[PDB]
Amino acid sequence: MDRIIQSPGKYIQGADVINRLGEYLKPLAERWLVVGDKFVLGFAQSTVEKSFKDAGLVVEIAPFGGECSQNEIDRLRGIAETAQCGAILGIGGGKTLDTAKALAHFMGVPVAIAPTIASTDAPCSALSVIYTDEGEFDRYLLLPNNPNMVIVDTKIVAGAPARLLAAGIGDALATWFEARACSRSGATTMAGGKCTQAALALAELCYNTLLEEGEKAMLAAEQHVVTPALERVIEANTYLSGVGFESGGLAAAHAVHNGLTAIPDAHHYYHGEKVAFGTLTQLVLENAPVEEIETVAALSHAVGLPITLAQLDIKEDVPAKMRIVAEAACAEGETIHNMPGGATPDQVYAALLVADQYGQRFLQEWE
Amino acid sequence: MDRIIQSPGKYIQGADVINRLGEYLKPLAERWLVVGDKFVLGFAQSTVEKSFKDAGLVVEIAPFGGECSQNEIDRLRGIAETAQCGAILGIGGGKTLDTAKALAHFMGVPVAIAPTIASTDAPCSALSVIYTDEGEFDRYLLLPNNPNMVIVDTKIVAGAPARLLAAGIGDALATWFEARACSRSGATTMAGGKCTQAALALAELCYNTLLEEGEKAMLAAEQHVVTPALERVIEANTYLSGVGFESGGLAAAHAVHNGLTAIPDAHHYYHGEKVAFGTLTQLVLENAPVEEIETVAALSHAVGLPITLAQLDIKEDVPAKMRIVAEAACAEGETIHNMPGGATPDQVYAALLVADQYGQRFLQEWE
Amino acid sequence: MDRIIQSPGKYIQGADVINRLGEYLKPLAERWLVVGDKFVLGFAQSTVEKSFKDAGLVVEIAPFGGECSQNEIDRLRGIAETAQCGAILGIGGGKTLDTAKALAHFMGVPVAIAPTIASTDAPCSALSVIYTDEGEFDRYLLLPNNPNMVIVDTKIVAGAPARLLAAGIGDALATWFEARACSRSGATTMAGGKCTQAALALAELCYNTLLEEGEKAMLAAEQHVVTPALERVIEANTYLSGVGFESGGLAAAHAVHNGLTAIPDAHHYYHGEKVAFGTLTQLVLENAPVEEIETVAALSHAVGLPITLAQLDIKEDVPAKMRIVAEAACAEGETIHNMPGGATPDQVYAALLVADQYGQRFLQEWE
Amino acid sequence: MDRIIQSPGKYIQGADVINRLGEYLKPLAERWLVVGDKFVLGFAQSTVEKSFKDAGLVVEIAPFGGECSQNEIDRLRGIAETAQCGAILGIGGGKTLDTAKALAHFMGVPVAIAPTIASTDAPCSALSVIYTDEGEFDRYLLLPNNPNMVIVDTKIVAGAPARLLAAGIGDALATWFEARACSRSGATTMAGGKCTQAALALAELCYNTLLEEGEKAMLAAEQHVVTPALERVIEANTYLSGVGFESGGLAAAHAVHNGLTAIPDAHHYYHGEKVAFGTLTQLVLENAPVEEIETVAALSHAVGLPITLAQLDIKEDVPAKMRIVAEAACAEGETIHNMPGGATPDQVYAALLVADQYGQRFLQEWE
Ligand SMILES: NC(=O)c1ccc[n+]([C@@H]2O[C@H](COP(=O)([O-])OP(=O)(O)OC[C@H]3O[C@@H](n4cnc5c(N)ncnc54)[C@H](O)[C@@H]3O)[C@@H](O)[C@H]2O)c1
Ligand SMILES: NC(=O)c1ccc[n+]([C@@H]2O[C@H](COP(=O)([O-])OP(=O)(O)OC[C@H]3O[C@@H](n4cnc5c(N)ncnc54)[C@H](O)[C@@H]3O)[C@@H](O)[C@H]2O)c1
Ligand SMILES: NC(=O)c1ccc[n+]([C@@H]2O[C@H](COP(=O)([O-])OP(=O)(O)OC[C@H]3O[C@@H](n4cnc5c(N)ncnc54)[C@H](O)[C@@H]3O)[C@@H](O)[C@H]2O)c1
Ligand SMILES: NC(=O)c1ccc[n+]([C@@H]2O[C@H](COP(=O)([O-])OP(=O)(O)OC[C@H]3O[C@@H](n4cnc5c(N)ncnc54)[C@H](O)[C@@H]3O)[C@@H](O)[C@H]2O)c1
Ligand SMILES: [Zn+2]
Ligand SMILES: [Zn+2]
Ligand SMILES: [Zn+2]
Ligand SMILES: [Zn+2]
Repeated sequence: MDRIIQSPGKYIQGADVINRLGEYLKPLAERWLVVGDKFVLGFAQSTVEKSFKDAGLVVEIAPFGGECSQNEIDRLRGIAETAQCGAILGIGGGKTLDTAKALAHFMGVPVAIAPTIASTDAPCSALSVIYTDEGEFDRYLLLPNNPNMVIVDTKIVAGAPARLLAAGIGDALATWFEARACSRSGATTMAGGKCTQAALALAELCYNTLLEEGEKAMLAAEQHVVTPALERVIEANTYLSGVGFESGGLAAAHAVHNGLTAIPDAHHYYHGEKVAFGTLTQLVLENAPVEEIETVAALSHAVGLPITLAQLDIKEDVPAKMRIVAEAACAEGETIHNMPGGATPDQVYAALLVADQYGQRFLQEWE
Repeated sequence: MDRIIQSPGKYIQGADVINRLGEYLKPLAERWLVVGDKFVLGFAQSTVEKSFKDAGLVVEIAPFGGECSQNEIDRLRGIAETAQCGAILGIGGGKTLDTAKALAHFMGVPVAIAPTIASTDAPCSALSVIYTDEGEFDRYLLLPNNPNMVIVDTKIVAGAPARLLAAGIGDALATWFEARACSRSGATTMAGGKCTQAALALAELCYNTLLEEGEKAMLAAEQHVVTPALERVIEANTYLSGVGFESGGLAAAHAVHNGLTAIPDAHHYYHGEKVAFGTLTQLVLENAPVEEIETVAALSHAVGLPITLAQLDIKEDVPAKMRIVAEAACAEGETIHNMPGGATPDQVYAALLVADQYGQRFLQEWE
Repeated sequence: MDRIIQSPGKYIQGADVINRLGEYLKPLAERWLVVGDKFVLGFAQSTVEKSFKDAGLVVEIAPFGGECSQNEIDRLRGIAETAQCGAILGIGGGKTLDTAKALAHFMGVPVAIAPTIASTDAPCSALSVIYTDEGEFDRYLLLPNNPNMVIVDTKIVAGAPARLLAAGIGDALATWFEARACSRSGATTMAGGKCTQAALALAELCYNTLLEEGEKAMLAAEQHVVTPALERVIEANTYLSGVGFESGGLAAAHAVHNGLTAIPDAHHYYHGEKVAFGTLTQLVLENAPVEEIETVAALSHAVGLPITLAQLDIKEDVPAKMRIVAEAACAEGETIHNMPGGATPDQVYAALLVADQYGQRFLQEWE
Repeated sequence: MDRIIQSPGKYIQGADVINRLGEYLKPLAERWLVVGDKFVLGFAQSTVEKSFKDAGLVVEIAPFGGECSQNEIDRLRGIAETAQCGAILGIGGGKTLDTAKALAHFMGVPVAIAPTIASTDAPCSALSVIYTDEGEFDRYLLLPNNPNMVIVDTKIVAGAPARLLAAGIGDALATWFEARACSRSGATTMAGGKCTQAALALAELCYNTLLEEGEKAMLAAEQHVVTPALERVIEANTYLSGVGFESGGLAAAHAVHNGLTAIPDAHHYYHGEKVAFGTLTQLVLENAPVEEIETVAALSHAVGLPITLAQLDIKEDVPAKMRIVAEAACAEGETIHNMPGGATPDQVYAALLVADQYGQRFLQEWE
């Protein structure tokens, strides 16, 4: 059928670009409401306000509650009405960004996205994941537009905890294997149709950038400084992974991620950290060669991602819990049905236990 | 400074996609003005309407004058003000598309771009080339946004003259070499920043797609049928070349194309046909390896593109005419100054003669 | 679902093996009915008998009508009921072999299959193609068992017309590409399940054997002598192609062969000769790489197979005739729907014209 | 001379295929006698009975004594006479399967084979190894037919002890080296003639599957779950190794296995475990390169097969015992005389001691 690729209108990435934030956003609107992560506003609220004033823009700043829920969106909807703003700017982690994306949709206004961490591939997608206020998944809000603008300050990302970059590496590492599985299967992407070559090249470029730059970027992240290797991983975690998954496709790795969230032991781990184990589960599922699986496990271990179930705090009742993961991952409408030939709950259970076994062997041969 | 990539919000490509125009174009507006090429409007008007009505959309069709001129925009600006429309749809060639992009800019509405040929990389770009009502260059209108939607019907493109697909191959064949020259020089792109890895990967994917699919697609273009090879070249000619030139940068190949427009002998050749010789000029200017020039010259000849000055109808007063081309190619603000180490008119003049000699040698050794 | 491979119980191949027929065929039965091609029976009847008698077996020989038709089976069903035989032996071509397989099915006895030509992959398969007594297709009789024994005399095959060995090369050349397309799609084979690794390895060994031995075997076929190269192609044409198509699956190449049978222009061409062009059609349909198409086209031409529509006597009303071929190739239940992503009549029609254009280009550049 | 390949009529392999056992066996006969391994019947007798009843079949189940002896066969012959059965189904290990194969031969009925472990290459062969009731080798019973049907439930195999899969890996690992030695020597296979390409491709495919999937399948086997890697090794241990050895050939590895059985220290080790050391003995005998021997020793060690004599409980009187092994392996009619140039008892003794020495060095450089 039709082949579709979606993208944000403009993707900007640079060191200290938060100073130029006002100059970049002025073409979109004059009056702005900023949804900002509390931790980021703690050190950056004055810098953000200066950026808008120096470009002649009017800004109101609303600190973010911490969860992308309908109540938090509805609360900000009223603040936006009173503000009489022409656009929304989200600045913070993926939860802040999805909230600003949903806010601008209900308000009928353009949205700019400013990720302060490269932790997921949320910034560029035309999707908001809605939760309950208790942190349980509620619903997917599919958006008609990608963000108008995505502006990434590589310096601010560098100042964040290095664990949050490794989480982004875990999310982006799955992009190539899941898009490749969808193209082998003829699956429909979230963009609406079949894969293009552009998305598949961006997805594979994501994988090879992480293989080549992942460890060098973690060194810079731990030192909280910007190197070219960090710039490249930030692009791979954001633009490459985002276009790669939305127009390339999702498969078993993220379906397994959803099933791992259902286990309370691993619920509070980061998004990409649970995805990182789903990738190793998929590699068993599709019987990737030994060198491929070792390469993914080595990079995941090198940057500090979980490669065993125990590293997700799953240490007791493992079979009964992996049964719960496998059933949730194979639910109706889940992306595991994009795998070539499909996957039954028995097959996913088998892959979960064997992927865990492989990670256990990797850690032993390491120490 | 900052690295930037731009893109249309949505690129859609498929056979008989004109039937699904209204369903795709619905989330943008309900009232639509169509700027249409007269030849194209003559064979699809019934199809365009039925798709808009069956989707429940108001449509008003306005034949396109044939040239991209302010007078032509102003005429259509009047019909749009009377039409009271919410968005603009351009259906035709690069002239109809640049016109519709400019009309939607001055009207302040979204724009949909439906190319009926893959002849240039105009569809996706955020710029419109304006001309006098006679056909002589006027001004660049650098736009703030890429089109919201680009919708390419591969069956309609297949029915177009095969010469026009070769013209798009000639335009897209420059994408990689100009963007690669810009990253070797650290030049700024039309997006306003340095090259991203995404742009350079899409530009190289363009080059390799033309090498792998170009001759197979010409076979389908001459039969006026659609194959997966023709599908891929259409994508390379439209999305990959469009993002790759705008976000990767231009260099000597297009500066030489502009200089050839100053020679009245080459007026009756399409845009990509002149760019094709400019690419060979650039390959001499940067002293590309013999195997690189032979491969570009071979593909250009294999699809019908000019590889000599005579194939552009330049047979008399070649030195005097090439002096003119070099002077105009080296004008202040031209993209030839993005070459590593720059380029003087004497160096361009030298490359122009030498590349013509190479094309002559190549054609001789082919028979 | 389950992975399945089928095979004849015993495949025997050797020079002058007709002399050892009785000793091989003894453990199956003591009373034997022979369904024999009239031309073949005319030069081996004395040899067939002497081998049966010297092994101590009863034999009764029944000339074959020439077409695989229920009337022809029913006539031989009567002779078998009178013969009071314990097994059936078919000695001849694909028509004599499919007839003997059907006769042994309705009689409920084992069947031995002695191909006197390597022209198709019929000998080993568990199916018989039935026709009307005129020569027009009737029904597929899908059999519960492969033949108990396939015995190929390489010296007899060598004495056959060299055109008929090339025909078998054309049939066997499709085995790899159709089975590979089926595993890429996860389609079910005629064995009733998914592909085994054994079937895919035998199908690929078929392709590589034809590439490595095909032209050497034609030299021996035109001299009507036996070499190890001719020995290998006979095995590739009979066992490898037989197991590889039945247990690996069919795709567009054979669906196109069936569509060509609907064109009376190509009636006077053998089975493998039509399949040869169907393989090139499939290679265009799946957009195989240029080197893959050139290698298949080169081998097909090097042994005398059709690579253009004109070489199948299709020279007038080519578009109208190709519309018919595509419609029949896309009929409900045809194997073209095993292609990855399926195939519409418009896509098949496009591949049919484009592959004809490629064959024309290939023949031009060969002189 | 003649080139022959034998095969079972149908080979089926799938997870939980024991439910569909009745549906698959119905075409063969209505009344069935099942020879079943006691351990398997302990957990599966009700599932087997359900499978036959759901397909409308009549079944009697006879638990298996544990040894393939003439007394056990004769006992089951009487049970079959009383049952008035049309076919025999063997379900269990290789000893159960050979017993059902011999039973169906003396009864003159079709046989289906259902291996519950992938421990040897017995299931597909047309051979039953007869023993005395004390477990000593009695005689080879060469059969005129391969099994009509082989049905492998990959789930049941997975539930078995992982040591029994590694035993099958040891048996199958020898297949390529022994068939390759027979083709280099022009030896006659058990099929009756010289090697075909099909058998040699299946034999080499066996080797490369174990090299690529052996360790990944042991992980799944230890977890008692089914992965694609386990499915592939099960096929390699069963169909690939069986056709590979019966139509490819046997050599020194299995002759050494027979000699190792004569030592009471190693008599009770599994069949493939003794074969595994015979392979390392053959590699010394034919002077395989260092990388080849290290690759075989590494895989054998990784899955838990013996690579030293001590790992077969041969720790005292080694020279006097290796003398007994070498003499038995070179007995008249043994397969070691298929080695290129043959092997004398002195040569085999030398290879036994050096292979043991090599394994001792491998284990030291490992710890
Ligand atoms: N819509 C999509 O396509 C998509 C894709 C992936 C994930 N998501 C969503 O993204 C969310 C996860 O995002 P996340 O993992 O970034 O979580 P998050 O938004 O909660 O941020 C993680 C933590 O990092 C902290 N942080 C942010 N910026 C910082 C900085 N500069 N310095 C220090 N600390 C900083 C925040 O305070 C927060 O506690 C989930 O809701 C998930 O569903 C959406
Ligand atoms: N803005 C940019 O980035 C950019 C880039 C490249 C070129 N351009 C501009 O694009 C223009 C070149 O456009 P062009 O070369 O496509 O010429 P064009 O727009 O004049 O089209 C060429 C011809 O093709 C015909 N045609 C179109 N669709 C057809 C179909 N389906 N069947 C048959 N005929 C069909 C048209 O009627 C026209 O006569 C120039 O103005 C150039 O400056 C702009
Ligand atoms: N069942 C299957 O899987 C399968 C597969 C492919 C084809 N088929 C069927 O097989 C048939 C095609 O058979 P074919 O192409 O072999 O044609 P054919 O059986 O008519 O044989 C072709 C000619 O070769 C002659 N011939 C045979 N042996 C000879 C010898 N030693 N010397 C000289 N001449 C000899 C025969 O007399 C005959 O005239 C078709 O009915 C087709 O449908 C079936
Ligand atoms: N005929 C041939 O071509 C050929 C080839 C190789 C070996 N063989 C013969 O095969 C025999 C060896 O077979 P084997 O090694 O399988 O021995 P086996 O048949 O005794 O089975 C091994 C053990 O595995 C157990 N077992 C079987 N299925 C099980 C399951 N699902 N779960 C748990 N335990 C299970 C059995 O109870 C048994 O104790 C020997 O007699 C050898 O001569 C014959
Ligand atoms: Zn994710
Ligand atoms: Zn251009
Ligand atoms: Zn065929
Ligand atoms: Zn064995």
